[PDB]
Amino acid sequence: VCSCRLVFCRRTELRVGNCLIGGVSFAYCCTR
Amino acid sequence: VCSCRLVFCRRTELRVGNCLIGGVSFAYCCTRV
Repeated sequence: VCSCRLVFCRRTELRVGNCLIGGVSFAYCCTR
Repeated sequence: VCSCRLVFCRRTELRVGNCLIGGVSFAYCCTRV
């Protein structure tokens, strides 16, 4: 499962890419 | 729930922004809940 997070991904997650929502950029974070 | 989809969201989803993965843009598509 993947989520856009404002700052860092979770310990259990890898930073797979980026999101752009309403002008704000997010880490795109997925569990492996 | 939100999903990163090439080109189109599903009819159950609203396009809220964009993903960028591996140099590629995707629509970021969310269901209401």
